[PDB]
Amino acid sequence: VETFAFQAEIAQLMSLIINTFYSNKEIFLRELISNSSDALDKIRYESLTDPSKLDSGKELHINLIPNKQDRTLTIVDTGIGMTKADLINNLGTIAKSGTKAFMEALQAGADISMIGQFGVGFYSAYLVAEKVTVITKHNDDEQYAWESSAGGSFTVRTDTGEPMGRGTKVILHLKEDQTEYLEERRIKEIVKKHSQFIGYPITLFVE
Ligand SMILES: CN(Cc1ccc(Cl)cc1)C(=O)c1cc2c(Cc3ccccc3)n[nH]c2cc1O
Repeated sequence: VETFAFQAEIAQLMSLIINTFYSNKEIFLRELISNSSDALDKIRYESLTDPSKLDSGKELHINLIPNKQDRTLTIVDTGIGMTKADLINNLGTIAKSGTKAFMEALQAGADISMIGQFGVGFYSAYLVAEKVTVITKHNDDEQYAWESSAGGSFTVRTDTGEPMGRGTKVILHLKEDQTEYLEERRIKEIVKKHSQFIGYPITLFVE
């Protein structure tokens, strides 16, 4: 298990998201689904020049899995996945410019709902989750588990859980007062409102 500090600006954006009063929390789902969609476009595109890239799974989809007992909402995709270099350094470097532009936009009167336009949409997960666990598998690498409860740090470890072939799985450990995102009618209403035109099947699992 390796522990890493977030870049100062990312830690700052996460504290802003956790501490600001903002009732329109549902926007987190559209952001996560959008990231899943981008990952699926990436593997779909790469497979046109190299079909062997689909040997770790042909089906390109998104699964929404609520679990009332564990108090979790899982977003699973069969996209390109991420390498250790994406998790640790690469994505953090890009997030720096996006974070800065977003905070600047917020000071100038922009809304938290515009987070996605700055490429930092993922951090809206902290409107509803006390902890986020990300399981990922890229064709060129091993299966990894990324994790953060904010507080300025994240961990990366090799995942010795059930293999997932290829893709990314986002496990949202919800805050006690955010259990409405475990309700079928609530998730359906959110998907229909903000994610109706995603070019991949979205299956909302029932309990
Ligand atoms: C290749 N991609 C697409 C991708 C990558 C980076 C970004 Cl910033 C956006 C999209 C994925 O595997 C991927 C990532 C994410 C994230 C962001 C993230 C969380 C923790 C650690 C790292 C990144 N949320 N939901 C996702 C779903 C995905 O399929």
